Amino acid sequence: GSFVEMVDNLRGKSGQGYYVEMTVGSPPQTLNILVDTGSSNFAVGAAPHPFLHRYYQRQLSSTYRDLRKGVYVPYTQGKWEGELGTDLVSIPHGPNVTVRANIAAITESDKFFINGSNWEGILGLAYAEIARPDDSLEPFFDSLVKQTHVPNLFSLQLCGAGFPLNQSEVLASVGGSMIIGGIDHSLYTGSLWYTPIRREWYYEVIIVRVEINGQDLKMDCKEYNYDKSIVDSGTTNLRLPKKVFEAAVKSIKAASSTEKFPDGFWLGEQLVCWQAGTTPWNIFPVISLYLMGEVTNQSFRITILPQQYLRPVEDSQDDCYKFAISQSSTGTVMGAVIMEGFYVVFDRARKRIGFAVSACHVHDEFRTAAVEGPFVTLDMEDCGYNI
Ligand SMILES: CN1C(=N)N[C@](CCC2CCCCC2)(C[C@H]2CCC[C@@H](Nc3ccc4ccccc4n3)C2)C1=O
Repeated sequence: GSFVEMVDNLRGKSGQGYYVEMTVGSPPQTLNILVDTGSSNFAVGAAPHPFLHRYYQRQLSSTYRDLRKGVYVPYTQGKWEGELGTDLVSIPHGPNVTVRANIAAITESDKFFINGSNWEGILGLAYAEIARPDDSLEPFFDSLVKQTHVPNLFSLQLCGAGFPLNQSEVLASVGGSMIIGGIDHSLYTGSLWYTPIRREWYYEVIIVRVEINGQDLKMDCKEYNYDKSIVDSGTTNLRLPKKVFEAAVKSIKAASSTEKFPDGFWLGEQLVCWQAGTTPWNIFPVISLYLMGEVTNQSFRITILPQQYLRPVEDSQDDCYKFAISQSSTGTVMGAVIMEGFYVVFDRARKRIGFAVSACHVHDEFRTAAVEGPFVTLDMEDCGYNI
């Protein structure tokens, strides 16, 4: 129902990440931790780094336990390396519990920390199957559920401001909510619609249809989930498989063809600027992603606006944006810019993910983001990719 203690416990933005305050060790060491549904390790800065003004100091914690095991985590953009151990962990604006959890003390990294992000570690909220070095390293959420009476569910409301936030504003602003163990009804409007979690590794889902202003992209639905489709708060953009990206960008260009944008804009590399307040939202299409429903042959859709997929960036008094839709070779990624339109319920207990219109989504007087259903959709299991 209502979880006032956890409402408004996030800060940050799509491009630098959304983080929650946590404490580690005895006496407690306060750290800001990025909320990542696209990984499964609780990994924190444990050595000086130019982008960190604080880090976890294992030698100062009386409850620290050394697992005498290293961990090496390469990813696309970079890597993080560290030392495994356990310690007592709490979330000050969370449930009133303290858990004994695994912690990867980061001793080396490349393109991991973000300059000016105000976070010092990440909270891998996905399943043990993708935890590093392997699935025996119990993720934080699994420890939390196992050691307390917290229900096996969390929900995220990521609030994009709709305009740039400077260094001081982003520190003073409310970035959203992470509700641990429940659903807070003040964070959304309309109904919650649930899609099944296909498999418990990433929060994997199945997209069954895509529309650009009601026009069906008309691709074989397997293409939408090649090689997977995931909900990931640790990725900025809506990332699409190569072929889907090329078809979607062609359709988005055609719908907005009253204005021509350079190639670098469509490549998500270059900003586009309009005189203050004149952004022509109306020329850009809405994008609808239909997701497999909980009922056989039934789907629902989530609709996003250009206010979600045009990411506000400071240039001048102009209103500037980056195109926050990009190509992927590792399947669809519903990143923070998509999550900003919705209140997202990671219902681990019922192996499903819920979507509802966010009470904090950015819109205009003419259009709103939407979560609607049901729609008759056949052979949805065929939309899932295999091998
Ligand atoms: C997609 N994504 C994600 N959701 N989590 C990770 C790890 C994925 C797991 C998946 C299971 C297997 C192991 C790896 C880590 C990022 C967390 C968010 C901050 C980002 N930091 C970055 C990213 C890019 C950067 C580029 C330039 C400079 C800094 C940067 N900092 C790094 C990732 O790559």
